Amino acid sequence: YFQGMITEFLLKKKLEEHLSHVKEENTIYVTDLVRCPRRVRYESEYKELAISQVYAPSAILGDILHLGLESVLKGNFNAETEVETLREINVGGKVYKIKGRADAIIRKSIVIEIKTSRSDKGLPLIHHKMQLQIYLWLFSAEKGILVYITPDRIAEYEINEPLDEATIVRLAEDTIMLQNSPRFNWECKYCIFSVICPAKLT
Amino acid sequence: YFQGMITEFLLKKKLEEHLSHVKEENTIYVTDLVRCPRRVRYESEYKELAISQVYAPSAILGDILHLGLESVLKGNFNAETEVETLREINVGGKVYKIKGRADAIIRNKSIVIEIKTSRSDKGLPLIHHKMQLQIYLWLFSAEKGILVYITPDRIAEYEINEPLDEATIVRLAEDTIMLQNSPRFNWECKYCIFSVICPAKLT
Amino acid sequence: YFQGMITEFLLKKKLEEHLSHVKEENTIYVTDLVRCPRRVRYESEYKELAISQVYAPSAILGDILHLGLESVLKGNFNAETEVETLREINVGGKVYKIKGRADAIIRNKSIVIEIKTSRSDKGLPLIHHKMQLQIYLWLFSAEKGILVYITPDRIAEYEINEPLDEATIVRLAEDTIMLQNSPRFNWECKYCIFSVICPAKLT
Amino acid sequence: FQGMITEFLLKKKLEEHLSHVKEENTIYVTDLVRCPRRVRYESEYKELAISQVYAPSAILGDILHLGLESVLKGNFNAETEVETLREINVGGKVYKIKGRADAIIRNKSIVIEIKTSRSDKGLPLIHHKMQLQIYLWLFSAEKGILVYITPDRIAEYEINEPLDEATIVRLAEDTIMLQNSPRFNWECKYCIFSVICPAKLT
Amino acid sequence: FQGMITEFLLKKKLEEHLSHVKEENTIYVTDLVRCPRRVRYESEYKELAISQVYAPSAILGDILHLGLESVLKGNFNAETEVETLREINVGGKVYKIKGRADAIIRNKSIVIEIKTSRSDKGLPLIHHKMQLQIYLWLFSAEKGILVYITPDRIAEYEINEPLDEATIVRLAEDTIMLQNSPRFNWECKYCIFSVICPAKLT
Amino acid sequence: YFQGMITEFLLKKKLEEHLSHVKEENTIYVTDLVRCPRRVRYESEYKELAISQVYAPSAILGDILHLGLESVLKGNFNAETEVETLREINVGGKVYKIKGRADAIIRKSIVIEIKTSRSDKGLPLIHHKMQLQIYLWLFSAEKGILVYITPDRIAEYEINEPLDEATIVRLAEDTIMLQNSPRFNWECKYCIFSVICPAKLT
Amino acid sequence: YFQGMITEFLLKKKLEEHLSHVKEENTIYVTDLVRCPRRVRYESEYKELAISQVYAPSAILGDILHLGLESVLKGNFNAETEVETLREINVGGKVYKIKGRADAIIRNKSIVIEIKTSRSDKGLPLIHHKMQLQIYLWLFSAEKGILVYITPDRIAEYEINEPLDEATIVRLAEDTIMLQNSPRFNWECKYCIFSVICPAKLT
Amino acid sequence: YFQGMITEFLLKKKLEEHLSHVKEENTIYVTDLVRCPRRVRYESEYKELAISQVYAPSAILGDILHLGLESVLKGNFNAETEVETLREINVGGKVYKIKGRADAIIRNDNGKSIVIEIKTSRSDKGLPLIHHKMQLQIYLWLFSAEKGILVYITPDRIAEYEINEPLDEATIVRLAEDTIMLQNSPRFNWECKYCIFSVICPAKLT
Amino acid sequence: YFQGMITEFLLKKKLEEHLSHVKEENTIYVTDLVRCPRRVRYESEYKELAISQVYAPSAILGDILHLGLESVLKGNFNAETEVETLREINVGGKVYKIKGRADAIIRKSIVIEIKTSRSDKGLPLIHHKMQLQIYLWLFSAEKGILVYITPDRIAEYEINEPLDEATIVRLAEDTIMLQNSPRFNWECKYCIFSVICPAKLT
Amino acid sequence: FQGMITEFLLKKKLEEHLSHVKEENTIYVTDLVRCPRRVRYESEYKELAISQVYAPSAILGDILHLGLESVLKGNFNAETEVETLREINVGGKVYKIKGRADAIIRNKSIVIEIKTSRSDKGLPLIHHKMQLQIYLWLFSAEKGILVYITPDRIAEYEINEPLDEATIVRLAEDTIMLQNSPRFNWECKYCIFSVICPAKLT
Ligand code: SF4
Ligand code: SF4
Ligand SMILES: [Mn+2]
Ligand SMILES: [Mn+2]
Ligand SMILES: [Mn+2]
Ligand SMILES: [Mn+2]
Ligand SMILES: [Mn+2]
Repeated sequence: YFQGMITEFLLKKKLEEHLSHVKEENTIYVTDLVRCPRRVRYESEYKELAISQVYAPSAILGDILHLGLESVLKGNFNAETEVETLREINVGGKVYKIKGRADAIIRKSIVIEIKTSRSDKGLPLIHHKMQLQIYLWLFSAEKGILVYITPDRIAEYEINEPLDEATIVRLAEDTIMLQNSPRFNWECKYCIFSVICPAKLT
Repeated sequence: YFQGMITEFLLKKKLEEHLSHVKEENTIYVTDLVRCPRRVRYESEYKELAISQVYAPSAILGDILHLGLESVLKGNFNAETEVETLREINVGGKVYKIKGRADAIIRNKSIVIEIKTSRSDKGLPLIHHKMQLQIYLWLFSAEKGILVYITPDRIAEYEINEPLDEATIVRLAEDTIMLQNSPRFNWECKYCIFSVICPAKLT
Repeated sequence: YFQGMITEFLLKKKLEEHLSHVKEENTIYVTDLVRCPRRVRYESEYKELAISQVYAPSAILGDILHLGLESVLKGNFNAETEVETLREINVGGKVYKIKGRADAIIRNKSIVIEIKTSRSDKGLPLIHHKMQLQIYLWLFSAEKGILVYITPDRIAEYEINEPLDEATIVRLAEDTIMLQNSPRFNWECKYCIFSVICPAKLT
Repeated sequence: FQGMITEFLLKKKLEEHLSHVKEENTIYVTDLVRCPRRVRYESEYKELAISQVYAPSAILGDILHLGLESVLKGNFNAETEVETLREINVGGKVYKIKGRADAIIRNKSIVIEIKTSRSDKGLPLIHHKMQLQIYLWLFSAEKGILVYITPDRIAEYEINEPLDEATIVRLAEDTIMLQNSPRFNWECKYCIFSVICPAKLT
Repeated sequence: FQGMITEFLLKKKLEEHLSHVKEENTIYVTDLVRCPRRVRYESEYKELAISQVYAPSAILGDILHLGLESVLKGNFNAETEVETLREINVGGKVYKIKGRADAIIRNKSIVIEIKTSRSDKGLPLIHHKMQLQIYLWLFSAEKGILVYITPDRIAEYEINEPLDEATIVRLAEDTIMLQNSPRFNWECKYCIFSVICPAKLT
Repeated sequence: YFQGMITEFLLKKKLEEHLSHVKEENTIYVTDLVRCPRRVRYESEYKELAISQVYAPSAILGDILHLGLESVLKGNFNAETEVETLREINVGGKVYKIKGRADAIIRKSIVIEIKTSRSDKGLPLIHHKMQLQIYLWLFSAEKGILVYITPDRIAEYEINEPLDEATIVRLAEDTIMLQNSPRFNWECKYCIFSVICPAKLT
Repeated sequence: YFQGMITEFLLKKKLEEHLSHVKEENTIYVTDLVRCPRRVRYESEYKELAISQVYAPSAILGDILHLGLESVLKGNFNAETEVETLREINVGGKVYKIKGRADAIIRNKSIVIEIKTSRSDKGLPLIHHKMQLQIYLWLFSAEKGILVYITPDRIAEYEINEPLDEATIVRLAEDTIMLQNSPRFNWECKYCIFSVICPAKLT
Repeated sequence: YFQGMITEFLLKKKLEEHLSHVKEENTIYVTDLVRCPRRVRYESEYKELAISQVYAPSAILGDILHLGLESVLKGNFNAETEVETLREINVGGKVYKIKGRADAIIRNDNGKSIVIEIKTSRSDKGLPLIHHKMQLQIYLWLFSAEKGILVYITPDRIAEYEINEPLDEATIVRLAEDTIMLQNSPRFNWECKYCIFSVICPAKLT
Repeated sequence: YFQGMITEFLLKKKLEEHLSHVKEENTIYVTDLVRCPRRVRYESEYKELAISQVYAPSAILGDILHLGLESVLKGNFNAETEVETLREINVGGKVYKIKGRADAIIRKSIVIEIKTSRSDKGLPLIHHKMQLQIYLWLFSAEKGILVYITPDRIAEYEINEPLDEATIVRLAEDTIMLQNSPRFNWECKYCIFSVICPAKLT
Repeated sequence: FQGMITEFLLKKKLEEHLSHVKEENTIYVTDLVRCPRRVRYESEYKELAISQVYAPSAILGDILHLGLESVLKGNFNAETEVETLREINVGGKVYKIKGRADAIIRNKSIVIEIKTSRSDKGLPLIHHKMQLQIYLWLFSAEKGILVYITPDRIAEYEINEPLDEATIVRLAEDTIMLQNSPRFNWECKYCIFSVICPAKLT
């Protein structure tokens, strides 16, 4: 192929996967709760532009790697991979659904979140920890492992404290009400919506 | 858990896999033909030091990506993966076995696929990776080859369809056996675990 | 307003003008002719990714300038703006159409006006801009063109009068068709949105 | 010699300068957020002030206002380049606070100011905000929009609170009374009067 | 407002600039050692050209000649500010090469040029020498004295060979046909026409 | 000889020396009490990786220096070299042996600890001092000497106060229960387990 | 012709002007209340060395520019130039005279003009300059003063209208006489010609 | 012990060793042949200053390493250590005794003598250094040995080189002539920087 | 001449003068009082290494200067040069004699200390000030002059307050008990015993 | 006020300098090795040249020849400050090449020249060497010693080849005609007459 046969295939499967998930009206993904609110909303308001995230090479790397590593978790830890669930909360009155997909779960029960930075500075990153903390709440699990596979180091962290629904709720209204953007100062640097976004840190 | 439940396991398996590859006396790996001769012989003389390679996180990351990208190939292109073959050559007046292991092979005619990962997409494709693949095309008598890099800055795929001819494999082999030009590439010494005892280290 | 009443509308109108470029087969636009062949092909093959060029602020800005300076050229030089034509050439065996849209043509005798913005006034006139206009001379059978730069550090105008010969246009069209000379200019890969998947990317 | 297109742009731009001739007691809204000494110098050294006509970023900004303004007319039902004025007492004397709004949309009303900047640092710039808050008073609008078209980014801000009449008076006091020059530390770097000005920041 | 002294110096400087009336067919000596495109801009965009009047290094230079010229008149018995023109033939058409010498001494005469620079680097600079050598042929003089007063050093050079009338032709030609612009590669950096000039070195 | 006749021998004797020291379950080395508790536990959980330490050239230099300076001591100060001893302590009500080996002991006894660094910066280093102070406790010796042989300086320090047994017990607790890792901020930088350790300083 | 016709003369006349003034006993000049006390004493003790100040091209440029600007001041403002005067002050129960020479004075009441020339327009107006003029306002009992700079980057005029109070002048005078706090300004030693023998040089 | 017990003893023993070796008017050490001639003569003419080189901590470090590594060599390889020997050379019809002391010798390893020279430095840059190899090659002539090993123990690297060609006698005579006639000083460019005689030497590179 | 006729003689002469300083028993020079006490002690325990100081070229230059300048002080100020004297003090129970040698003295009495340096920075240097304040006490002089001949500056300083015994005694204390080592933090950088000294500052 | 010793030294240097009147057809040897214009300037601008007297470099250099020269009279039985002249023939006229040797040793005769410098870089400097080569001719001596006393090193050089008469005359030729200024490119950087000289290098 002019792109290359393997390249063409991975890009084609990754686009179909990205197109796969239409988000319901009142559903908030776990991953959205720990990202910039404007970014989340842009993903919904500017889907055509949002599609370019499919062609991010570190994303493709990360997916192949979750696939690699998830195989071994199935076959030695008897784990469930890519496990979805919902759980409701009420926000300013309205009922919102919080939707998450865990990289792996083990059945007490263990949630496993796999990450791959290109750098091992500062591990574990607060936003990766929060995410996992929220999945603990989501799946009502007692134990969490956050495991980083980076070129400079492999490191694994036990995270066992779930986030309190009270803060989950307040992370939620911050997402719905676009209250504080960006969520972390580093987000704008890599954000594809910074070309049009008024809130962009400069 | 001291090291971690997950990483304890990956380390255990990777140590196991490393110890499982025993090399015969007159056998040269394809990967040996495109790297420093002294390094190849140190890996045979100082195996207890060579074990330290098992723990290089880039190798662990690299092994997990092969496992992922290999399962996608097996699933959607009807590829065999981790395929071994041997082939004999005469070097000097003596028979050696060249052994290789393809990351994946596809039966259309056959296509040898070599997966590569790195932190950098600089200089792609690297000459020593292309040689590796060109040698596998002779080893497997295969018609076509794909070298595909998965790196954080770029996914890049190259088509290598020309095999190295046997006389040049023989000459690569001669270097290997007789320690002729060490290192093979000037960048190697910097990452070599043997540089600390090696007189030919570039400085 | 989430994005903002005015910006919402500009991005909406620019998305639609983008999506309305139904590309007919055997048709090569002048602006494709002077860019990297693989990039043109990437644009036809990964349209979902290519749409992201819609949101380039330099393109929105450049368009607005074009509109700005275009209203003036209509009402004072009596020119036609956004003027589409096409012309057939014989490339190898096959017959291809070269299509173009001049920014402005004043008639008197014809003059083709190409307007450019840029962040920098360094190196004016740029050789790809020049080439593009020299191709528009041939395409509209004009004998005079003007390249005008509106930059923050300078306003500069250039009289470009020699059209490109058909043989050079043909030689360029080959490269587009058979993916040769990628990239055309070494600076291109730096700003190419396909650099993340292209194996020919300069590094 | 100079070039057909640009010889025209410069001619046409000189005439638009030479046409507006500021009466004795007129202050432009743009003068209230500039350096008072610079305002005064433009009045006192009009042969030198002419040199501003040929700033290439002014020509660019003017071409952009044109293109964009014609889009505001065509699709938003807006009036472009809307002149108005308002008189005020600054210590017994009557001053004309004159202003030209880039565009207005009357249905009950919205002032839009368009800006072109070489970069997107610091958006919205406070002098630009203030200028817009002056126009809301000037044109008695309840709403304004500040829109930036820069090579790095497009962004848009909703400014809804007009400046107090008193504050505008104080601004005019500082303007005629030459009180705090420059108004901002970046001004002198670009000012054509720095070669004769004693207040120049070094 | 500007201050009592500077007002006067500038009004007088301005008025001396608007006085210089350039006849159709006349090229200045100083124009022969400058960028052909630059002297043309000066007649085509006079309103912009007026900003040179406010170049502080020019004011300072003037003030210098003023101070120095009592010395020249009293003790050297020279005429200062000596205007003259001469006729050359270029392209069959015939031109007036006109010049103003800082100071002349008739005895066998010696023309003298005075320069200020912030810097004594490279003295004498080649376009100053070239200038003196055109005043030598203009005034048909046998001796020239170029003298620099810089803050780093005072320096004086004897230029006693004039340019050949033949040479002067190629340079008046350059100036009319706008051939080699800019004449010296350092000109564009300081040129007030660089903002609209397509030949600007960049 | 591929490696070299002399080097092959040194690396064979180092490796066999390193393989000879197997640790019993309730035994802590004196060197362990002044190092990172995690690193200590890595050296016993990842013995195959730990073996790479045998090939650190600075260790080989160090050992040969010890051997040389050990021989001088023996033949002119009637010292015993490489003296091992063992003393028992109570931790969490359990019995551990602290085991150590002094480079040399003289005659009233003096424990000598020899160090070689490639730099004389900051001597004596706190962790080297503690080691020695522990050997005083261990050998119930009354004097300690810490001598550094570096390429920039020879420096000798008299250290005669032992660490009390309670400090030793505290150090042993940290070691058993991985309390504070790394013990010293500079450790991670040179630790062969950094590549798999979650506590690595970054 | 060795040195040059013009410069030879300029140097000759500058030298004479230097030797033309000899300082009175119990007299302090204003120019000296604003300079380092040791330097002022050095100028009496080491007149042969002090004479090198004559050849300082900055001073030459400086004198010429005072001449030209003065010429304009006296034929258009009807200014008096180089106006000498004195006042008496008590210091140490002893009587001293402060003397000075205003560059120009102009009427309306009197305006003291001080002219300055500097290489750079940095930090205008420099505090010591301002100080000099304030002392002249007290000396001439003038109520209004103009400091005017002619630099290559900029022309800048300042109205200074407060005179220094008499106590302060006395203090400046005490320092001058008792050599108390030298240098007066930290930047002085860098240019002082006596830095080579001065114990107090800042270093 | 104000200086310290161990330090005091090493310094005392090293000054003794240095002072034990008085050099005769017609001998040339091997070590001299690969050094600056002016410096070698300075070591005879300014012996009081020369003595400061005793207190160079790299040299004390260096000698302890030789001691310790040498003791390995006497055990497992049956080497002699610090082996002194002498060989004569003609230079302008004057006869000269070239004298050297090899760090270790293996007299008979399968019908071969091996001279071993041990070296230490703080960096492994550029190994092996040409003046080290020359020194080993002169010993090879001195002992008439067939094999040479130059081994570097450095903090970055251990590295061993097999050097088997001895310098011709003519080359050694050329080295000797320069030593005697003070011909080309310094011998190597990096010398003066470390040379304790640079403070009085006119040939010092700047 | 291998070394050279003149330098040979100079070094010969310098070595002789260095060697001819027989150090009496309970004796501390003034020049030792102002330096690190360990350095003083090293100079007494390692005579052979201290001899290298004889070949410091700045000390040779130093001595040639003192000679030349001292010839002027006899000649035109009728002063005694290289004047020697001592004076007992009492240190905590014992009796030591402080001994000094002043560069020049003029008889009331003026002690002159002459100093060179390649740099005039920070003059006068406190340790030179201290040396001379001690001379005034040793010689019962009332006035002192410190004169620096340096390539950038000649500078002379009047020092008229001598140190009292209490402080001199306290300085001798340090010299005896090896306290306050080094006295000044720049000393180790130049000290030839830093190669063996444990208190070297690093 | 300036200091007792300092005053005397500067007072004496001044007198010394002021003594030396150069007669009409004379050229010092030290003038043959210098810029011709500087030698000329020292004649035509005497007042300025007196500033050379206050060079601290030179005062140090003087005090230094005094010390060393008193060793030279007293151990090598030499003549310090030996003055002589020799007539040469240039352009028909007869000139007196005077010179003063720092010292001479009379056995068969040796000229000694002492130099000071704050740097030992590049010894021996070519122009110090020429100076001694001309002195060998002047005194017709067979041997010469150039000796430097710098603070980094003492270094002695033996110079025996006396300079040619023909090229001595070619030097005087340029001294007279101002043929090549400066002689050496480093000269202008320390020249007191660079402030008024048109030859100065920049
Ligand atoms: S050097 Fe500094 S202190 Fe000494 S006189 Fe000149 S200015 Fe005053
Ligand atoms: S090193 Fe520092 S401390 Fe040790 S002696 Fe020399 S100076 Fe005193
Ligand atoms: Mn994950
Ligand atoms: Mn265009
Ligand atoms: Mn030890
Ligand atoms: Mn003035
Ligand atoms: Mn002294």
